[PDB]
Amino acid sequence: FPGVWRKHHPDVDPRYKEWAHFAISSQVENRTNFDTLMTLISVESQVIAGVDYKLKMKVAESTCVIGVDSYSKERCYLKVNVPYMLCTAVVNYMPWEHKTILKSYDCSDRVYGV
Repeated sequence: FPGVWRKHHPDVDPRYKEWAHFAISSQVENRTNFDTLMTLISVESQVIAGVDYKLKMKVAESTCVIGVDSYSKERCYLKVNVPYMLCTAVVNYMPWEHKTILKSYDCSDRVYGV
């Protein structure tokens, strides 16, 4: 505000899920395993310098161990019956450099879906 977010269908662009995996996998603090994307719930965008994408997601623990496994969406699938958290990530994309940066990442408690 005065910015406006515009809603997008989460299947419009495969990049939205790539951006989700980028955001989730970048936040490694105090974890033994990477988190991964459970469900991309919604996507909103806003133009400033580049495009800001606000990604609301279910996030939960993957099978990939930090410092043993590199992160990839293909390798780092979900563990079974672990709780999820609701997370909102804001990623900025600069088309003119094909560059992606994480602006913010805010998560609920990791207590759901169990």
